[PDB]
Amino acid sequence: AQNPNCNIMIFHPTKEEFNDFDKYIAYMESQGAHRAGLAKIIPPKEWKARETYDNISEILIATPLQQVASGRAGVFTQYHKKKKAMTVGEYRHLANSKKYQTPPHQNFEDLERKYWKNRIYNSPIYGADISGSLFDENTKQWNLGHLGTIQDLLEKECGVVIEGVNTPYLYFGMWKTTFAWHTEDMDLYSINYLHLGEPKTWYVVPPEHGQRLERLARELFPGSSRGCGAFLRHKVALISPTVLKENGIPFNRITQEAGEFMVTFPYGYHAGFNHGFNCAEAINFATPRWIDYGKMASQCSCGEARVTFSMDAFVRILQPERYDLWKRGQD
Ligand SMILES: O=C(O)CNC(=O)C(=O)O
Ligand SMILES: [Mg+2]
Ligand code: NI
Ligand SMILES: [Zn+2]
Repeated sequence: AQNPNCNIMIFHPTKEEFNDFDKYIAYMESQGAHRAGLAKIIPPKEWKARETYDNISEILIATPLQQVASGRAGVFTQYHKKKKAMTVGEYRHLANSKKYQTPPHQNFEDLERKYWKNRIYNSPIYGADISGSLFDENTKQWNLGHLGTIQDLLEKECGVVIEGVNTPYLYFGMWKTTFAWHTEDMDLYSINYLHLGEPKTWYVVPPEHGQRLERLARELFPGSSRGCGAFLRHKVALISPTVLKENGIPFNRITQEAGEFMVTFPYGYHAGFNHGFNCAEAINFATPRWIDYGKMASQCSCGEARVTFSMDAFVRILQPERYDLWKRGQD
Protein backbone atom coordinates (compact mmCIF):
# COMPACT_ATOMS: atom_id res chain seq x y z
CA ALA A 1 0.00 0.00 0.00
CA GLN A 2 1.11 3.51 -0.88
CA ASN A 3 1.93 6.10 1.86
CA PRO A 4 1.80 3.62 4.79
CA ASN A 5 3.02 6.17 7.40
CA CYS A 6 0.14 8.49 6.34
CA ASN A 7 2.24 11.54 5.57
CA ILE A 8 0.90 14.69 4.11
CA MET A 9 1.97 14.59 0.40
CA ILE A 10 2.54 17.67 -1.73
CA PHE A 11 1.68 17.68 -5.41
CA HIS A 12 3.04 19.85 -8.23
CA PRO A 13 0.73 19.31 -11.20
CA THR A 14 1.74 20.53 -14.66
CA LYS A 15 -0.80 22.70 -16.49
CA GLU A 16 -1.60 19.60 -18.57
CA GLU A 17 -2.28 17.61 -15.40
CA PHE A 18 -4.36 20.56 -14.02
CA ASN A 19 -7.16 20.23 -16.63
CA ASP A 20 -9.04 17.29 -15.24
CA PHE A 21 -9.93 17.78 -11.55
CA ASP A 22 -11.56 14.37 -10.90
CA LYS A 23 -8.66 12.58 -12.64
CA TYR A 24 -5.96 14.37 -10.59
CA ILE A 25 -7.84 13.65 -7.31
CA ALA A 26 -7.89 9.97 -8.38
CA TYR A 27 -4.18 10.23 -9.26
CA MET A 28 -3.32 11.64 -5.79
CA GLU A 29 -5.23 8.81 -4.13
CA SER A 30 -3.33 6.22 -6.26
CA GLN A 31 -0.13 7.61 -4.61
CA GLY A 32 -1.72 7.17 -1.16
CA ALA A 33 -2.44 10.86 -0.50
CA HIS A 34 -5.77 10.18 1.20
CA ARG A 35 -4.13 8.18 3.94
CA ALA A 36 -2.93 11.40 5.60
CA GLY A 37 -6.41 12.92 5.51
CA LEU A 38 -5.01 16.06 3.82
CA ALA A 39 -2.90 16.93 0.78
CA LYS A 40 -1.24 20.09 -0.58
CA ILE A 41 -1.57 20.99 -4.25
CA ILE A 42 0.70 23.61 -5.70
CA PRO A 43 -0.89 24.96 -8.85
CA PRO A 44 1.25 25.20 -11.95
CA LYS A 45 3.23 28.45 -12.32
CA GLU A 46 1.10 29.46 -15.32
CA TRP A 47 -2.18 29.25 -13.37
CA LYS A 48 -3.88 32.30 -11.78
CA ALA A 49 -7.11 32.30 -9.69
CA ARG A 50 -7.82 35.84 -10.84
CA GLU A 51 -6.05 38.97 -12.25
CA THR A 52 -5.99 40.92 -8.98
CA TYR A 53 -7.60 41.18 -5.55
CA ASP A 54 -7.68 44.94 -5.89
CA ASN A 55 -11.39 45.32 -5.34
CA ILE A 56 -12.33 42.97 -2.46
CA SER A 57 -12.80 45.48 0.33
CA GLU A 58 -16.43 45.94 -0.60
CA ILE A 59 -17.35 42.38 0.32
CA LEU A 60 -19.58 42.37 3.40
CA ILE A 61 -19.05 40.15 6.34
CA ALA A 62 -22.64 40.14 7.53
CA THR A 63 -21.95 38.16 10.65
CA PRO A 64 -18.36 38.31 11.95
CA LEU A 65 -17.70 35.80 14.71
CA GLN A 66 -15.60 36.52 17.71
CA GLN A 67 -14.02 33.28 18.85
CA VAL A 68 -14.10 33.16 22.65
CA ALA A 69 -12.10 30.32 24.27
CA SER A 70 -12.60 28.42 27.57
CA GLY A 71 -10.30 25.91 29.21
CA ARG A 72 -6.57 25.15 29.37
CA ALA A 73 -3.98 26.15 26.76
CA GLY A 74 -4.04 22.80 24.94
CA VAL A 75 -7.61 21.65 25.67
CA PHE A 76 -10.33 24.25 25.11
CA THR A 77 -13.66 24.90 23.59
CA GLN A 78 -14.55 28.07 21.66
CA TYR A 79 -17.88 29.75 21.18
CA HIS A 80 -18.83 32.18 18.50
CA LYS A 81 -20.19 35.51 19.52
CA LYS A 82 -22.00 37.37 16.69
CA LYS A 83 -20.74 40.83 15.91
CA LYS A 84 -21.94 43.68 13.78
CA ALA A 85 -21.45 43.53 10.01
CA MET A 86 -18.31 45.01 8.49
CA THR A 87 -16.70 45.20 5.10
CA VAL A 88 -13.63 43.24 4.22
CA GLY A 89 -11.89 46.62 4.23
CA GLU A 90 -12.91 47.28 7.80
CA TYR A 91 -12.03 43.70 8.73
CA ARG A 92 -8.55 43.91 7.23
CA HIS A 93 -7.93 47.15 9.07
CA LEU A 94 -9.12 45.50 12.29
CA ALA A 95 -6.89 42.47 11.57
CA ASN A 96 -3.86 44.79 11.29
CA SER A 97 -4.66 46.78 14.46
CA LYS A 98 -2.32 46.49 17.43
CA LYS A 99 -4.98 44.59 19.39
CA TYR A 100 -5.28 41.89 16.69
CA GLN A 101 -2.14 41.82 14.51
CA THR A 102 0.28 38.92 14.29
CA PRO A 103 3.06 39.25 16.95
CA PRO A 104 6.81 39.28 16.17
CA HIS A 105 8.21 35.79 15.49
CA GLN A 106 11.28 34.04 13.95
CA ASN A 107 9.47 31.41 11.93
CA PHE A 108 6.22 29.37 11.61
CA GLU A 109 7.45 27.13 14.49
CA ASP A 110 7.84 30.10 16.86
CA LEU A 111 4.40 31.37 15.80
CA GLU A 112 2.82 27.94 16.32
CA ARG A 113 4.25 27.97 19.87
CA LYS A 114 2.84 31.43 20.56
CA TYR A 115 -0.55 30.42 19.17
CA TRP A 116 -0.84 27.43 21.49
CA LYS A 117 0.60 29.19 24.53
CA ASN A 118 -1.50 32.39 24.09
CA ARG A 119 -4.65 31.29 22.00
CA ILE A 120 -7.06 31.04 24.96
CA TYR A 121 -6.12 34.55 26.31
CA ASN A 122 -7.52 36.36 23.21
CA SER A 123 -10.69 36.63 21.08
CA PRO A 124 -10.01 36.99 17.32
CA ILE A 125 -12.87 37.72 14.92
CA TYR A 126 -13.46 35.45 11.86
CA GLY A 127 -15.45 36.15 8.70
CA ALA A 128 -16.51 32.58 8.01
CA ASP A 129 -19.07 30.85 5.86
CA ILE A 130 -19.69 33.76 3.49
CA SER A 131 -21.33 32.44 0.31
CA GLY A 132 -19.40 33.50 -2.81
CA SER A 133 -16.33 33.00 -4.99
CA LEU A 134 -13.26 35.03 -5.88
CA PHE A 135 -12.38 32.84 -8.85
CA ASP A 136 -12.52 34.68 -12.16
CA GLU A 137 -15.18 33.06 -14.33
CA ASN A 138 -12.55 32.69 -17.04
CA THR A 139 -10.32 30.62 -14.72
CA LYS A 140 -11.13 27.21 -16.16
CA GLN A 141 -8.93 24.96 -14.01
CA TRP A 142 -9.52 24.24 -10.34
CA ASN A 143 -12.18 26.95 -10.16
CA LEU A 144 -13.99 26.10 -6.98
CA GLY A 145 -17.26 27.54 -8.26
CA HIS A 146 -17.26 25.31 -11.33
CA LEU A 147 -16.77 21.86 -9.88
CA GLY A 148 -19.21 19.03 -10.51
CA THR A 149 -21.81 18.95 -7.77
CA ILE A 150 -22.23 16.33 -5.02
CA GLN A 151 -25.82 15.87 -6.15
CA ASP A 152 -24.62 15.02 -9.66
CA LEU A 153 -22.01 12.71 -8.24
CA LEU A 154 -24.72 10.98 -6.19
CA GLU A 155 -26.91 10.71 -9.26
CA LYS A 156 -24.16 9.26 -11.48
CA GLU A 157 -23.17 6.68 -8.87
CA CYS A 158 -26.54 5.68 -7.38
CA GLY A 159 -29.16 6.68 -9.96
CA VAL A 160 -31.05 9.03 -7.76
CA VAL A 161 -32.07 12.61 -8.34
CA ILE A 162 -32.20 14.94 -5.38
CA GLU A 163 -32.60 18.56 -4.63
CA GLY A 164 -29.78 20.70 -3.41
CA VAL A 165 -26.98 22.92 -4.64
CA ASN A 166 -23.39 23.13 -3.58
CA THR A 167 -21.50 26.44 -3.65
CA PRO A 168 -18.20 27.82 -2.38
CA TYR A 169 -17.68 29.74 0.80
CA LEU A 170 -15.18 32.51 1.61
CA TYR A 171 -13.34 32.76 4.92
CA PHE A 172 -11.71 35.99 6.03
CA GLY A 173 -9.16 35.19 8.79
CA MET A 174 -6.88 37.05 11.16
CA TRP A 175 -4.15 36.04 13.68
CA LYS A 176 -5.34 33.27 16.01
CA THR A 177 -8.64 32.69 14.16
CA THR A 178 -9.21 29.03 14.58
CA PHE A 179 -10.99 26.06 13.05
CA ALA A 180 -11.83 23.33 15.51
CA TRP A 181 -11.36 19.53 15.15
CA HIS A 182 -13.86 18.24 12.58
CA THR A 183 -14.56 16.14 9.51
CA GLU A 184 -16.70 17.55 6.72
CA ASP A 185 -20.49 17.29 6.68
CA MET A 186 -21.36 13.71 5.73
CA ASP A 187 -17.56 13.06 5.76
CA LEU A 188 -17.29 14.69 2.29
CA TYR A 189 -14.02 15.90 0.81
CA SER A 190 -13.20 19.60 0.99
CA ILE A 191 -10.92 21.79 -1.08
CA ASN A 192 -9.57 25.05 0.13
CA TYR A 193 -7.71 27.71 -1.77
CA LEU A 194 -5.79 30.38 0.04
CA HIS A 195 -6.44 33.39 -2.16
CA LEU A 196 -4.38 36.01 -0.35
CA GLY A 197 -2.61 37.07 2.85
CA GLU A 198 -0.85 35.27 5.65
CA PRO A 199 -0.65 31.46 6.04
CA LYS A 200 -2.97 28.87 7.50
CA THR A 201 -1.58 26.04 9.64
CA TRP A 202 -3.41 22.71 9.53
CA TYR A 203 -3.34 19.64 11.69
CA VAL A 204 -4.86 16.35 10.55
CA VAL A 205 -5.41 12.81 11.83
CA PRO A 206 -5.26 9.91 9.31
CA PRO A 207 -8.75 8.68 8.49
CA GLU A 208 -7.85 5.14 9.50
CA HIS A 209 -7.19 6.46 13.08
CA GLY A 210 -10.10 8.88 13.30
CA GLN A 211 -11.75 6.81 16.05
CA ARG A 212 -8.68 7.31 18.24
CA LEU A 213 -9.19 11.03 18.02
CA GLU A 214 -12.86 10.65 18.85
CA ARG A 215 -12.06 8.55 21.92
CA LEU A 216 -9.57 11.15 23.22
CA ALA A 217 -12.11 13.88 22.61
CA ARG A 218 -14.73 12.03 24.73
CA GLU A 219 -12.20 11.82 27.56
CA LEU A 220 -11.19 15.49 27.22
CA PHE A 221 -14.73 16.96 26.86
CA PRO A 222 -16.71 14.48 28.94
CA GLY A 223 -19.77 16.70 29.33
CA SER A 224 -20.04 17.47 25.61
CA SER A 225 -19.80 13.75 24.95
CA ARG A 226 -22.75 12.85 27.17
CA GLY A 227 -24.80 15.62 25.48
CA CYS A 228 -24.18 14.35 21.89
CA GLY A 229 -22.57 11.25 20.41
CA ALA A 230 -21.15 13.25 17.49
CA PHE A 231 -20.23 16.42 19.39
CA LEU A 232 -17.15 17.11 17.22
CA ARG A 233 -19.81 18.02 14.60
CA HIS A 234 -20.37 21.15 16.74
CA LYS A 235 -16.94 22.40 15.60
CA VAL A 236 -15.95 23.81 19.01
CA ALA A 237 -13.24 21.54 20.52
CA LEU A 238 -9.52 22.34 20.34
CA ILE A 239 -6.73 19.94 21.28
CA SER A 240 -3.05 20.99 20.88
CA PRO A 241 -0.38 18.90 19.19
CA THR A 242 1.34 18.46 22.53
CA VAL A 243 -1.83 16.89 23.90
CA LEU A 244 -2.13 14.66 20.87
CA LYS A 245 1.50 13.50 21.30
CA GLU A 246 0.96 12.85 25.03
CA ASN A 247 -2.01 10.59 24.20
CA GLY A 248 -0.48 8.72 21.26
CA ILE A 249 -2.77 10.20 18.58
CA PRO A 250 -1.20 9.89 15.20
CA PHE A 251 -1.26 13.21 13.36
CA ASN A 252 0.54 15.56 10.98
CA ARG A 253 0.84 19.30 10.42
CA ILE A 254 1.52 21.55 7.46
CA THR A 255 1.29 25.28 6.66
CA GLN A 256 -0.67 26.44 3.62
CA GLU A 257 0.49 29.68 1.98
CA ALA A 258 -1.25 32.05 -0.43
CA GLY A 259 -1.74 30.52 -3.87
CA GLU A 260 -1.86 26.90 -2.60
CA PHE A 261 -4.74 24.40 -2.53
CA MET A 262 -5.41 21.93 0.31
CA VAL A 263 -7.70 18.91 -0.07
CA THR A 264 -9.20 17.12 2.96
CA PHE A 265 -10.26 13.51 2.44
CA PRO A 266 -13.30 11.67 3.75
CA TYR A 267 -13.16 11.30 7.53
CA GLY A 268 -9.77 13.10 7.88
CA TYR A 269 -10.19 15.11 11.10
CA HIS A 270 -8.63 18.54 10.88
CA ALA A 271 -8.07 21.73 12.75
CA GLY A 272 -5.84 24.77 12.48
CA PHE A 273 -5.35 28.49 12.69
CA ASN A 274 -4.57 31.57 10.66
CA HIS A 275 -1.28 33.47 10.94
CA GLY A 276 -2.73 36.87 10.10
CA PHE A 277 -5.21 38.53 7.78
CA ASN A 278 -6.05 36.20 4.92
CA CYS A 279 -8.81 35.00 2.63
CA ALA A 280 -9.57 31.40 1.71
CA GLU A 281 -12.29 29.94 -0.46
CA ALA A 282 -13.58 26.44 0.09
CA ILE A 283 -16.23 23.92 -0.93
CA ASN A 284 -17.15 20.29 -0.28
CA PHE A 285 -16.98 17.77 -3.10
CA ALA A 286 -17.46 14.02 -3.61
CA THR A 287 -15.99 11.14 -5.56
CA PRO A 288 -17.16 7.57 -6.11
CA ARG A 289 -14.92 6.62 -3.18
CA TRP A 290 -16.82 8.96 -0.85
CA ILE A 291 -20.16 7.07 -1.12
CA ASP A 292 -19.38 4.53 1.61
CA TYR A 293 -18.01 7.21 3.93
CA GLY A 294 -21.26 9.11 3.46
CA LYS A 295 -23.15 5.92 4.30
CA MET A 296 -21.24 5.57 7.58
CA ALA A 297 -20.89 9.26 8.63
CA SER A 298 -21.80 10.14 12.23
CA GLN A 299 -24.57 12.69 12.66
CA CYS A 300 -25.42 15.19 15.32
CA SER A 301 -28.97 14.56 16.65
CA CYS A 302 -28.71 16.94 19.70
CA GLY A 303 -29.51 19.79 17.24
CA GLU A 304 -26.41 21.93 17.91
CA ALA A 305 -24.72 21.27 14.58
CA ARG A 306 -27.53 22.80 12.42
CA VAL A 307 -26.49 22.06 8.83
CA THR A 308 -27.35 22.99 5.25
CA PHE A 309 -30.46 22.39 3.22
CA SER A 310 -28.53 20.15 0.83
CA MET A 311 -27.47 17.79 3.64
CA ASP A 312 -31.08 16.72 4.21
CA ALA A 313 -31.05 14.78 0.97
CA PHE A 314 -27.72 13.13 1.59
CA VAL A 315 -29.00 11.78 4.94
CA ARG A 316 -32.39 10.91 3.49
CA ILE A 317 -30.87 8.77 0.67
CA LEU A 318 -27.67 7.35 2.27
CA GLN A 319 -28.85 7.07 5.90
CA PRO A 320 -32.61 6.36 5.75
CA GLU A 321 -32.63 4.81 9.23
CA ARG A 322 -30.94 7.86 10.78
CA TYR A 323 -33.26 10.19 8.84
CA ASP A 324 -36.25 10.15 11.32
CA LEU A 325 -34.11 10.95 14.42
CA TRP A 326 -31.66 13.31 12.57
CA LYS A 327 -34.31 15.67 11.06
CA ARG A 328 -35.89 16.18 14.54
CA GLY A 329 -32.45 17.62 15.52
CA GLN A 330 -32.54 19.79 12.37
CA ASP A 331 -36.12 20.94 13.29
O1 LIG B 1 -10.39 27.49 6.43
C1 LIG B 1 -10.94 27.20 7.53
O2 LIG B 1 -10.96 27.96 8.52
C2 LIG B 1 -11.59 25.85 7.66
N1 LIG B 1 -11.43 25.08 6.45
C3 LIG B 1 -11.76 23.80 6.43
O3 LIG B 1 -12.11 23.22 7.45
C4 LIG B 1 -11.81 23.09 5.14
O4 LIG B 1 -11.51 23.72 4.08
O5 LIG B 1 -12.18 21.89 5.15
MG1 LIG C 1 -15.22 44.69 -3.48
NI1 NI D 1 -12.90 21.40 7.08
ZN1 LIG E 1 -24.84 17.42 18.67
